[PDB]
Amino acid sequence: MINVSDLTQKLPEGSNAGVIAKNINQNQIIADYNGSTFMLPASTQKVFTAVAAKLALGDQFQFETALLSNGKIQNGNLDGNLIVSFTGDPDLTRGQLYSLLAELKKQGIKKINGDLVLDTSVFPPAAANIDNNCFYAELDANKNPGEIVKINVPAQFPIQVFGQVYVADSNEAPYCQLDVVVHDNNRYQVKGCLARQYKPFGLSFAVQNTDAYAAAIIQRQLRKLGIEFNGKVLLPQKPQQGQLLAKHLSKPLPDLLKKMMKKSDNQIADSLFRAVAFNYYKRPASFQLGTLAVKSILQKQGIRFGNSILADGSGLSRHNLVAPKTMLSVLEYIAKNEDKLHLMETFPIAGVDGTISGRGGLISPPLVKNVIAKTGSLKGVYNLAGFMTNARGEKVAFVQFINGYSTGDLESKTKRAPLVQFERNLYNELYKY
Amino acid sequence: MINVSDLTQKLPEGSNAGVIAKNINQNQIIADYNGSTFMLPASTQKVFTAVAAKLALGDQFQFETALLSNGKIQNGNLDGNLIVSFTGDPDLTRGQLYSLLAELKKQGIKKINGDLVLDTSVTMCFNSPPAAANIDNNCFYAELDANKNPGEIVKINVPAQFPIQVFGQVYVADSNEAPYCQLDVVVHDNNRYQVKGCLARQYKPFGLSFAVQNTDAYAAAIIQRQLRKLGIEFNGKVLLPQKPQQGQLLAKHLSKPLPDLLKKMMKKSDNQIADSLFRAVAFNYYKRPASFQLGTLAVKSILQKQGIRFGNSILADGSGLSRHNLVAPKTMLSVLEYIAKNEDKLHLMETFPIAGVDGTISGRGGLISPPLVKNVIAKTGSLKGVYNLAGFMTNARGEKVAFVQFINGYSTGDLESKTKRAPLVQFERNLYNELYKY
Ligand SMILES: *C(=O)[C@@H](NC(=O)[C@H](NN1CCN(CC)C(=O)C1=O)c1ccccc1)[C@@H]1N[C@@H](C(=O)O)C(C)(C)S1
Ligand SMILES: *C(=O)[C@@H](NC(=O)[C@H](NN1CCN(CC)C(=O)C1=O)c1ccccc1)[C@@H]1N[C@@H](C(=O)O)C(C)(C)S1
Repeated sequence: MINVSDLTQKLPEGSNAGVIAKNINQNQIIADYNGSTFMLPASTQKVFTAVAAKLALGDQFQFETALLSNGKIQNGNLDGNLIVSFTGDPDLTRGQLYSLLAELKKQGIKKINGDLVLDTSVFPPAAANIDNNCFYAELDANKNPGEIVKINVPAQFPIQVFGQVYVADSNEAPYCQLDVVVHDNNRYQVKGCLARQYKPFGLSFAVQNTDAYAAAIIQRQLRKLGIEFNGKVLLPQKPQQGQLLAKHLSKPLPDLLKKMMKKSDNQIADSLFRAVAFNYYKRPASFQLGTLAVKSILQKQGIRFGNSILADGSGLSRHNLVAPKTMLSVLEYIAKNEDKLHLMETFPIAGVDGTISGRGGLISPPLVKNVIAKTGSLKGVYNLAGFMTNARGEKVAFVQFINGYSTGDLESKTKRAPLVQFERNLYNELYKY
Repeated sequence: MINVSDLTQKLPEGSNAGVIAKNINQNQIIADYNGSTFMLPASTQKVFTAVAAKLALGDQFQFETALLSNGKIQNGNLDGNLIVSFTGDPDLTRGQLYSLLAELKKQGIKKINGDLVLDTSVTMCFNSPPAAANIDNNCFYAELDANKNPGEIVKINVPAQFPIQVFGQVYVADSNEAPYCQLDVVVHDNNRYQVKGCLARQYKPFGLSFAVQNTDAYAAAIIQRQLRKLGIEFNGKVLLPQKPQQGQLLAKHLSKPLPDLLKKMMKKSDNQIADSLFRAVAFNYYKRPASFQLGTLAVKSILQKQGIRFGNSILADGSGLSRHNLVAPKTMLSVLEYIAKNEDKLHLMETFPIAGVDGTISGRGGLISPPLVKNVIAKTGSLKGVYNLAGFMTNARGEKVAFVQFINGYSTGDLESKTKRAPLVQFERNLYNELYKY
């Protein structure tokens, strides 16, 4: 075997690596180092969600956002509620929702009579995603040290940002972060400080109450369209029986999976995860339901998980526990079954695209243009799961998990130079073996 | 050295161990297995906090909770504001807040003219905001009656002494629907809790333990209930200014002093005490409102001047709850030695739990038999997947052994099953026997 222990010698002190590689042609493990330890997979977890979506959902699957009602359309009139059905489209734009609201005119509706009803069916992303569910505020931090920073909320966001962030007397642009606590109805409170800065800038934020964010946005929207709504907003817990008035469809599975994999989009992963459960189980979907359904389905294919912990679709969670060799095994299922699944194309490509176009240790020959890999990142965690071709035109699957990687403070993640030297030498050896 | 690697074959497949042990008497490391891998320490991290506290706080430290006023006591009235000062006391009870306020009566006060001003400076109940204002651990009990037929709505019972509101519409699910239920708790503003989902029919009373989210509101409402029951009149505003508040000291509650606080934190692993002390340490050492990041810098720095070297450890908290903690066993070991070497001045040895006698190891299966029982002392750490010990024992030749044991990655089941400890019990029984006999 390759000598991995030699390589980890220059990863920072105290880190741990889990590395394993199999030459698919020769049917032979050619590297195997802590191959069996459970570690944090981070975004390499999406490999599993990919394969599970393929199997349980299929290529024709699409996310559906839908307008409905039981009311009789009268003259301009809608004599019932407007139920708006959200099913976790991770892709939905403000743009597209508006367009869906438009089908209400073309059908003659001037005035909606009853209430606005919002329907959900999953139990960072939710039923109602709009524009990646996030926003920004405008900070002006060109003030005196010790003096309040001016903050604005673009008018297009139904958000409050209160609290008060003073300027950092550089006597302390060390002892300083920015505390953000959320309150009922997307009211965000801010505290602490920043360092003096000349230009104006943007702080991005996740939307916490997405239900409410989406009912607010919809109401701006019926107004801009001249549809008179005067009712309440109901957020029932049950599916809402109504009559299909109109619908909006996401791009389909292969594009969704292409974006997830190449780019490492968490929301696609974690909505797909849950969509997988909703379909396998035919009922509202938790993350737990998602674990059950994704293990069960990969298990019908002969993937053995042991006591692996698969806590989400994207691998963000610090409770995920899986061993290289189980990741390794899912890859080989991918290669073997490529003819049918077409998952090989989704992996980013070294020095060419997705999350590893510029990846330091991969952008020379013979790895540039050769090594494809789903990457994974957290603070202290740098992973690669994927494939390459060696000196004989042979195929090689691998899995590199690195955890507890640490060289610096809360003030910043320090140098990646050991990572880059590690991966370089690592993949060079796999090539050459 | 001990072949720890063979003992690990007894742990569940997947798990990782870090083990290191020094025989202090000889100055010999006698086990060194991943001695240098950073791992999750869990509650053993209160070992760092305990030493930093002895050194910066000192044995005469007490937390203060205090009444102050700018007013004057005249003719039956405090003419001015009631200031109530909270500084993180994690043991404060409703009852002691009560007597503290009753000192107001005793002092002539049957009505206050000004407002109530609170002053600061820093789902379930194990984590719990160790906040400036703690009352009854910031923790309350609801009771769910789900002894009812499939279909029915679960009765929620809040005891009346809690100023909170639990609400919602949980229903009882038939045993078909039953395994698919989620019960959850959505936290709304000003201590209002919404519980949704269902559970299976239940045949005892189901309890919820909630952590209070808005501790400042919580305390203010309580203080008002207590002024009313005391027959002190008050009609003013409840103000929460964020800066320290001036006033003449009218009265002051003091907690038990540090040795008690430490004995309880070490023996029983109290998270609140650890996270409270972690911050008092910052306040006192830097003299400034204190946060977790300040706690981190101060503990690191206090220990550093004593010779402890942290390298790139991450100490995210005083209690070790956080899963961002990273520290290498060998680093834990040097604190242990430092603790055994300066025992004459620190007296931390007696705070350690005692195999089969007390604390969180009085019933620890891998330690219940001789020669470990009454010999091994050790701080435990536990989280889902983590099972650690940090302590000392006397070996067969009667010399002192200091050890550290980190186990992470421990999984024997579905993510919400009762973990099986039999592998753990085995591995510990064997490891400690090796350290004893070595
Ligand atoms: C998968 O590994 C993804 N990584 C991240 O999302 C990671 N995100 N985090 C880490 C910390 N937390 C805790 C609350 C987050 O909010 C959070 O979302 C992250 C994000 C930015 C920079 C570093 C790490 C995705 N995959 C990664 C990859 O390497 O493929 C990214 C960087 C593309 S994100
Ligand atoms: C230190 O290790 C302490 N462990 C825990 O509190 C621990 N886990 N918790 C409580 C806090 N949260 C907040 C989200 C958790 O999710 C969580 O894991 C715990 C609590 C109860 C049961 C098991 C683990 C204390 N030390 C432990 C020890 O072994 O000495 C305990 C179990 C005595 S608690």
